[PDB]
Amino acid sequence: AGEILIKGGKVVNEDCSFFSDVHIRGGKIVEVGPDLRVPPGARVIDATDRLVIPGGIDTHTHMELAFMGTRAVDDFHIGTKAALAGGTTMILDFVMTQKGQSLLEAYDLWRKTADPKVCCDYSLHVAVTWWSDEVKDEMRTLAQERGVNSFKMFMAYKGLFMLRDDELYAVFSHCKEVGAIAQVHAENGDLIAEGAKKMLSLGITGPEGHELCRPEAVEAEATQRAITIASAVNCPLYVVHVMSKSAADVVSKARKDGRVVFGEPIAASLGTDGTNYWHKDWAHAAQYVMGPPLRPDPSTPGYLMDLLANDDLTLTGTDNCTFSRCQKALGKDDFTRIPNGVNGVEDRMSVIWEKGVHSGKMDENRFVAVTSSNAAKIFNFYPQKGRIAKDSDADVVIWDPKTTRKISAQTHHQAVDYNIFEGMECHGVPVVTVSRGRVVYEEGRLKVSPGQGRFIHRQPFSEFVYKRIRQRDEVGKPAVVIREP
Amino acid sequence: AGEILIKGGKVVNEDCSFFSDVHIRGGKIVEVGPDLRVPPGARVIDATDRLVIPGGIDTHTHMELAFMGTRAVDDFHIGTKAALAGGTTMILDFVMTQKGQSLLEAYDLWRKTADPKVCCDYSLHVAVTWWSDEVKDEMRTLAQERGVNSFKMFMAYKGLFMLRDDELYAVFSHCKEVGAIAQVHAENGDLIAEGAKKMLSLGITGPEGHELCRPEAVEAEATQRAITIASAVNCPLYVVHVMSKSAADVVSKARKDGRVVFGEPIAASLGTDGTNYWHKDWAHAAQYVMGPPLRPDPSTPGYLMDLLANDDLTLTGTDNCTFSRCQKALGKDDFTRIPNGVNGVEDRMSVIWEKGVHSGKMDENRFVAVTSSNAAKIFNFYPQKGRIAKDSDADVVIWDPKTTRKISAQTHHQAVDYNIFEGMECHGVPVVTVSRGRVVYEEGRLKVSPGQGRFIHRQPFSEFVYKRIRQRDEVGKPAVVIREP
Amino acid sequence: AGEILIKGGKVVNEDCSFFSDVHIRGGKIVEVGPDLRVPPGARVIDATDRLVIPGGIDTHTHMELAFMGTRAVDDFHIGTKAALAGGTTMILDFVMTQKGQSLLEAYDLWRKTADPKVCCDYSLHVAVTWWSDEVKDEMRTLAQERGVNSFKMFMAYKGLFMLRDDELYAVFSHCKEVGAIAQVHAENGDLIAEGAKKMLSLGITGPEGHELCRPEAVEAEATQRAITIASAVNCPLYVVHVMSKSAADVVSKARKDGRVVFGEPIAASLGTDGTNYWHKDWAHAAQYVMGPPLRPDPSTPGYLMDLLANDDLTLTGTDNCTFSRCQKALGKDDFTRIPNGVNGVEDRMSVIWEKGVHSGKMDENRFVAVTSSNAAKIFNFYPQKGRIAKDSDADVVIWDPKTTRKISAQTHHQAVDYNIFEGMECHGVPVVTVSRGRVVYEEGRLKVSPGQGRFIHRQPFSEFVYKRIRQRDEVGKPAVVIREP
Amino acid sequence: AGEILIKGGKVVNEDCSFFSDVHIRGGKIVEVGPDLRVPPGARVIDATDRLVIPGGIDTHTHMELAFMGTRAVDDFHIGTKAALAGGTTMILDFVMTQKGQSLLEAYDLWRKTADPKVCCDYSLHVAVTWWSDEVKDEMRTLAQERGVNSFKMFMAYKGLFMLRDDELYAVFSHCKEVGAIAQVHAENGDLIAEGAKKMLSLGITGPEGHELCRPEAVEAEATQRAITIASAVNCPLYVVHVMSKSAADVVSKARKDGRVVFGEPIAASLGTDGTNYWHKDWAHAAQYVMGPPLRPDPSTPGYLMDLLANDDLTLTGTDNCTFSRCQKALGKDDFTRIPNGVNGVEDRMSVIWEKGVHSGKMDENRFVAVTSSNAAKIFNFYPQKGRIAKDSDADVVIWDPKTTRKISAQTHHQAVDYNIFEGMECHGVPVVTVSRGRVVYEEGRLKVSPGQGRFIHRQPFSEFVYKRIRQRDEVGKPAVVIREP
Ligand SMILES: [Zn+2]
Ligand SMILES: [Zn+2]
Ligand SMILES: [Zn+2]
Ligand SMILES: [Zn+2]
Ligand SMILES: [Zn+2]
Ligand SMILES: [Zn+2]
Ligand SMILES: [Zn+2]
Ligand SMILES: [Zn+2]
Repeated sequence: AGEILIKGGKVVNEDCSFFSDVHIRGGKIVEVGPDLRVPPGARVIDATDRLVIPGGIDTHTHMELAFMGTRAVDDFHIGTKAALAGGTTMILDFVMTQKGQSLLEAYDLWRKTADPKVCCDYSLHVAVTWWSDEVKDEMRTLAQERGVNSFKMFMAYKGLFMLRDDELYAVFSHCKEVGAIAQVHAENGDLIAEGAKKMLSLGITGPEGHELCRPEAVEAEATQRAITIASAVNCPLYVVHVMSKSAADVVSKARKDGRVVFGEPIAASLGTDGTNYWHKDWAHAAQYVMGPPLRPDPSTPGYLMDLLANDDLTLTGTDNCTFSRCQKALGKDDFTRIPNGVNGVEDRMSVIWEKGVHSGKMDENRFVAVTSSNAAKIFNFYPQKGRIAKDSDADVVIWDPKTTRKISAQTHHQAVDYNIFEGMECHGVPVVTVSRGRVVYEEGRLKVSPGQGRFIHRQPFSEFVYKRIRQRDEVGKPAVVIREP
Repeated sequence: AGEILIKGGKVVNEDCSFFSDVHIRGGKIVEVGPDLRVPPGARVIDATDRLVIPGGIDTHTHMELAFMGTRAVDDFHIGTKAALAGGTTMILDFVMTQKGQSLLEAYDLWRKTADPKVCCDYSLHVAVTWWSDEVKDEMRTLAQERGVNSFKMFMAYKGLFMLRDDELYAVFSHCKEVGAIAQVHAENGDLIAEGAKKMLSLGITGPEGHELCRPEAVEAEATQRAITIASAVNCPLYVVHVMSKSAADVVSKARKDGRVVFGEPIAASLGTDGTNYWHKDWAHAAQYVMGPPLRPDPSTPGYLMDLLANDDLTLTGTDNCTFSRCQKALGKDDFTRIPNGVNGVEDRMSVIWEKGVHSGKMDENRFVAVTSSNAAKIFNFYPQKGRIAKDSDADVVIWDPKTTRKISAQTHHQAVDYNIFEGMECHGVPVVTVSRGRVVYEEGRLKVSPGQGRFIHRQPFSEFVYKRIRQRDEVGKPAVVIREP
Repeated sequence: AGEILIKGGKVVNEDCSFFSDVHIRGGKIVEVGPDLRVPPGARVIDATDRLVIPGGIDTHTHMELAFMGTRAVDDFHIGTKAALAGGTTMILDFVMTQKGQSLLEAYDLWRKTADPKVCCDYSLHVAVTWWSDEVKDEMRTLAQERGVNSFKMFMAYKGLFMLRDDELYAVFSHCKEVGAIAQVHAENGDLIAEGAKKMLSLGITGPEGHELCRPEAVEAEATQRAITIASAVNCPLYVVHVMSKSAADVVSKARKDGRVVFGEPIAASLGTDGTNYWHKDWAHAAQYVMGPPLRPDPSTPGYLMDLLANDDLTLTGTDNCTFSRCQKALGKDDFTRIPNGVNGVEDRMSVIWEKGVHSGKMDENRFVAVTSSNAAKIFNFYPQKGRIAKDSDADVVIWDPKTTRKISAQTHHQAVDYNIFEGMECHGVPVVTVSRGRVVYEEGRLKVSPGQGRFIHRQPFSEFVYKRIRQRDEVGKPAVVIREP
Repeated sequence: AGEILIKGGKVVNEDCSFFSDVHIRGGKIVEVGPDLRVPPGARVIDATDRLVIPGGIDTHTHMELAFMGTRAVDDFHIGTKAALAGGTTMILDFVMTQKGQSLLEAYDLWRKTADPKVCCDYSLHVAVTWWSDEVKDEMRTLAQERGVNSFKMFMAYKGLFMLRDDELYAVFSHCKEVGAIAQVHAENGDLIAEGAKKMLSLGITGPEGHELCRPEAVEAEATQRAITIASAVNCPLYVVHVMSKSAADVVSKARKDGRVVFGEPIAASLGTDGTNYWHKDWAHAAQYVMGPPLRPDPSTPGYLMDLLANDDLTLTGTDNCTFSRCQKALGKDDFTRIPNGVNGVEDRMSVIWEKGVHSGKMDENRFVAVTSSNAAKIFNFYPQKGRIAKDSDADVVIWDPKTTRKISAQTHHQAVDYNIFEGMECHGVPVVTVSRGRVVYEEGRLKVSPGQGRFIHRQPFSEFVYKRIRQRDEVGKPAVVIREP
């Protein structure tokens, strides 16, 4: 078995908080209630003065992705260990299928690479980077048989991943047909391409060139465009890594307007800003380069946190895609060659608690919502995860909201040799992490093996996502006016 | 006992829906799960093809209020029966304390009148219609000992209930001190007073004069003003009967801005509009007169439903305050003498389901949120009510979302002899109502006695309301700059 | 000569109004002042009780355009006569160059067709419907030698006129280089194409299908996209025929944000709405079909007038492109074959005065601004036109704001056999029209010959348009951060 | 006479710019045109490479006001000299009538003090700081006989100037009756009073306490409230010293909504921000104290400039009300005793040109609009001032837009011994100032005598202000529905 009894703490779910013990057996929470009995042999974790919360679910990772030709240094093994140490018990990673390549083969390739290495549970989104009868069939197979209800499309990366409006329309339509959610990288790829070419010709080769060639308008525009196409075919839409105030306002307006869309800010865009691209030290500046870029407006992260609190934005990931200082350096003479991506998987939970809860922007319950419950709802395994209740998976974190910890590349568990949150003092510390009913992290120490985590197979037509979509198919059909010829 | 087993239906809570039976014993839900056993003697309600939902909680009623000198015809007895027949299992009624009168005496007077008559559970808000050391003391007593954490203040009704900005400030401050929520009637009382006087001098004595003398700008202005004062003292605010698009946009903006404020649209403003004040038939027009008025912009109710779906607005009441056709007629020659108030207590649930869920604006779960769960959170008895789960009160409705019913004063259970929703065909029918663990309504028939309902005593410092408030008291203190003299 | 003295009236310019006579000689206003002398032989027009205003300038016409294969019935001859009778003294018509066809040849072809026929002054925009070194050269020639500083690009009409984002970028850049303004037809051509295909498959072949396949979101999206691309290259942008509230709000927001963009609502979208597409009578419905379509939201025209008054929108045209009832009928079985376009050239001035000035939305001076002065500023001949002052062209209208006239296809001077403003009673009547210093219209009668009007040759780099653009090229250059390697 | 010929420069009016000489005789511009003849004895000012512009009109000054009991150090004599040296040729100063004091006596008192001292033209607004039959009569006398069409009301300064909503309503109504414009100090006086009391009790006595006790929400709220009351009585409204983004957004929204309201940002709020209140040096911080306060959001001045460019805000003043470092010091121990007010009269023109025109936010023509033309329109003497044209007053400035000057209390002409724009380098220098047809400022030297300026007597019912108001009285009357009893 391994039986665990978490005693003395306060359970925090999305809807409310209450004092209770949590009894874990065989991978599951089998009971929640006051003063539970300790069965002989069960380990007691003492949660007196702690919050007992669902482990974090990182909706957005790229572990060991080969990109910009090189591969991210946090791999499935180290990345998941780092997640665990930061209070995160599941990651959802993106299968980056290449143009013309089979989606199934790319899927197979990701499972073979991750299955023997994950230390926590995980699941996969699949990128749709080209279109054809074959892609259409493979998307159906993926949604019905391979446990994947999320497909990722790119409006940027011209020549590489980009799809045009007419292909987005076709792809979005077929997502709706197989009951998947459509995820979008929302930047105008034509403007990025022209922007970068122009920055280079002006001799602006540094990281400030990366942000200047694709300011937030270029994100906001594609965000609106994606919502418009999706709304036209009644397909549910998910906007990954919202980085800017204007793009977040597009999503906030579309939702007030009843559009079925979700916005996902990330740790990076909630915890720091793009003024770093202007840093005198090239290496420092290049640490922050990712697409879309962090924004030079200092009010951005606080504004994004306010919208996250208010549910204009709904859940969080990290877009963790790390490259060491010596890999970033591939672009020392040309910012278009800096491999894009920052850290976050480990620090997301503390970063959000410090910037969101300690600051008085959201309460502990909205915190649980935006770090696990909503991910589980949208990707279709709630309340299996994202909730502390009988029958749920025992992915649980004992959380100390009153103590602080400073984030540093010197004490973090990620492979990358720097940290975009370097120096930040955060209230909220994961003191014990439980994953699949086992104590994988306690007293600063990890105790877990590569392969201990499991792939989570999901069904299509997530209810949280589809109930309005289906009712609209029923009563929102356009009608003819009846006329003599 | 009276044991009941609700079998075969689909439970709908705020967060998700799932197939399960519900076992009720002695006033409580004692078990929720698949295929429960029928203990000998328990009555089985067959919920096959039905939704099993928390009974509705009407946040806003005025049963048998003596006003405009006369009294509303739906009293505590008939009003609660009508609630039950419409799927609503609790009402929160307002103690309308007069100027200079003790709040405790008015409280006592309301309990004595309602206790022997309610057929469903209820609770009370208390209006603070004047200010002084005595009112200050009585508010504390009410919050700590009389089960009341909501106080109602008026920006309209000059000479009668109105408080000025400096008194709102003092009152709002003391609400925060005793852990109450501040509710506001948000209209500019000076503009109403001048507006009405002007409409009369122009010979516009009909109901169109009532709306024209206080168009929605006059509501939006006071709504902003109330949020500003409340935000200044860090007091949580609740805006009752939001009737207009502009006033709802004020609340939507304040919340995106992190203000602690809740907006409460009502059945009336979600189900019909103010074009009715322009009806040729005087009696018809006067049916709709209430303050603030319904709006002549036909897009209003749909817009309010969109904001309710998106959580710019958060919960619903009815402001049920009814006067028969012959009482309305007191103002046949002068609209200022029409006793203000419309129906809704009975029809709220069906009205919202038809306009909100059937239309594809919100799903069944957000429906539960906005008809019971949020009321229970804000007024501080969740999940005791507002949720189908073990240990919760057995206030449950078996709901048929596929069948329609037409609303008519000929078939409704309210005392009033007309209905502002006359003729409306609504999907969503309450087929069985259970209150306090007893079947009080089934097959169109009510089975309940005056006095069967209970007053619900609440504690102050509702967590849903106060957790952000208290964290802001801790880290939002303004700080001095340290200076040589 | 032909000398004219306009005596006794009140001159209305964009900035103010004042009593004065206007002395016209040889095509020009040669004096403006109180009580001028009548030189022997000069004709006196008595303007007592009238406004004396600059003649209207219609920024947007398609006289006798061969399209959807057929040609509009108002040709240069009749269209300009109709303009004159409605108080409009200049039109700007679009050279609809076909894909792969020389822009110069299309220009030549338009001048040859219009020069011998116009009864009032005119000028031309040229559509850029494809891209290449040749188009690039011809645009320069057009701007420097052929009197054209406005180029028109299409985001709709896939396969026919449409340009993609990367071509818009290149085209917009070169517009800025030759000092032209970029005009855009802002609708997403991919969504229109898919929308229409879908409406047809659903058997919705009527005009309601035309609007439903491209609702206002599809306009708003392309409008934002165009502003974003234009802003990226610092190119001034002009959005033709704004038809919807949401697309007008995009332009209003971009301008508050300092973007150099102008929005042009038209008579149609200021004077009627798209509820007409739902008319039982097919012929009636099809009268209103144009791209983008009129909108079924009845508050649209009033809202557009409010933004026009407030300068969120800046000037007006008509998009006059008329087809007789028997030509519309080409699409009786399929709305995609209804030749697109409505009337307006003649009625624009009265329509705007009734809906804008009589209604109290704008004053007579803003009226002059939005019917002539702004057109002259943007297209680069102010104050040569658009102002009543010494040395300006004598294109003048004597305007009666107090009398009304009803618009009817029975009394209008347009070739088309119906009128989208049929029945409208408008305050504001053009009693005398003067064009090029000659009385071409008086007492309901026209007195003018085809060819009497002149092509107006303009220079590039309009100051109204370019002064901010050029200052931004000077101080808005992105700068490198100076770094050790 | 004194004849002057300004030769060789470029005339910049509100609508366009063009090369011409300007011939001045006897106080008036008597001719504008190319290459004018120099009559024997006329002085030639060589304006080669310069802009020739209408002199600035400062809509908002308090010269030598006795306040907070002490009097401002820039008096009518020095203040107007300083204006002249900064390119400003007229000021409009406020008669600060005390509570219970006759408005006529206060008017008389201001004219007697200013008439013998002004060096440039001026006019007066009159504050209405109490209400009664007498105030009502005196307002009529002022508007019809004393040349004053602007009355100033206070929503702040409780106990001192403040009027409540019902008095604002009555006052605003009577302004509309006498054809005046209503000006408002828009802050909630109750919140200020409570805010200050609270800051003091918390030991925050420094200038940061002044801003913290009345953050921008408190301005935005009163701004909305004033617009709402004014709109209710159809009275035109003018919001003085808009200091914040949120209050400017209230005015921007009300105007898009067709409300007759004008917003007036000032030099202070366009040129610096409230972060200065947090300065370690007490004397420095207190320099910036005025009501409402400058805002600690650094994006404020740029945002206000963007709205000024876009005409969400329409014209500028300075609220010049200066107190020397040793007078400010009256509040060294309590910020409520710092005499409120900053400098600006002299620097407004250069500040706006640097921040507005050089930055590429507005062009030179919009600059003229917002520094003179709009003031003249609203207060009812355009084009007598605010325009370079025949018959206009010769108040003219020769402006060098390419040269910069640094602003410093060491080189400024104001009496006050510091400058809130200290150190700012501004493009745009007034090289020659002409007032009433005389060269009063050239080569850094002033040549003018106290009393040389004249009071400008205005008429009521300014057309720019009233034409929409009057049309709305005609067609916006509310109508009765016709009904059998
Ligand atoms: Zn991405
Ligand atoms: Zn990513
Ligand atoms: Zn009320
Ligand atoms: Zn009420
Ligand atoms: Zn077009
Ligand atoms: Zn067109
Ligand atoms: Zn003031
Ligand atoms: Zn002032």
